[PDB]
Amino acid sequence: HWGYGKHNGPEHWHKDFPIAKGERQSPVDIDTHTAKYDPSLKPLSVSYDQATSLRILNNGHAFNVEFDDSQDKAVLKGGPLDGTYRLIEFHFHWGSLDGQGSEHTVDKKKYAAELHLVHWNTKYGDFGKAVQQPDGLAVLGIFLKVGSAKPGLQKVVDVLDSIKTKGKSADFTNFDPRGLLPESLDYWTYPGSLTTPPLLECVTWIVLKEPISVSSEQVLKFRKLNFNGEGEPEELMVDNWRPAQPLKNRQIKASFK
Ligand SMILES: [Zn+2]
Repeated sequence: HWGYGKHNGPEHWHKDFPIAKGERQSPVDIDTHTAKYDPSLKPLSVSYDQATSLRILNNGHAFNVEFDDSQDKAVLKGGPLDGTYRLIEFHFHWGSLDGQGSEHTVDKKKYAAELHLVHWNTKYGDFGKAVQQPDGLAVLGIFLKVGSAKPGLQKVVDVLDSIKTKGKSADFTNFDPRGLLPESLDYWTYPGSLTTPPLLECVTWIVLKEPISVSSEQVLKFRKLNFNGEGEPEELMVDNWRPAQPLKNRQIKASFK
């Protein structure tokens, strides 16, 4: 199976997933000086007012907080998007040290972690159909730097003990994702892919310029999770991020100058 180790890490994925060498792969390095300001880009519209979280799960690669996507409760619209995209889950990628962890980089700068809020285009009916379309998913990427604690993240940090190993899940209701958003919604956008297998090129990436800060104690907790399942040798879940891929024939656009 794929993973982030020396023998099953990112450099080996292409063997089982040839598209890993595709023309629209993520993540990428965002060069702030060659990104183009596009004044035709509308402001992002995030409506997480009626969001319904359901469960938190350790999937052996990261931990996901899942949401009820049976209706338009938590949606993303505007920006470079067409149509309504429903939030289905969010997860993180982090490092073993504070100087690495994000997947995207800005001018080669790596952050301590990166949060992905995954949404699917409602015109496709369900998530499974949406991942097969070029405009099927919209992922909001938010960088995390170490500094002051993020109040809204604590609820997530406290439940991690309960889902230490692969396959464990816990009830996680009434969690409000608005507490994880930075103050500004300025962003960069480019067409890309999922960053984990199957690595489908079905994503419109919306990466926020402004990072949120979390404390070292909060990030420390992430590093205590396990890739392994209960009863197997312990492998700490750290460095679950894919390196930047070549931009190729793509232009990164900015919603700000
Ligand atoms: Zn991700």
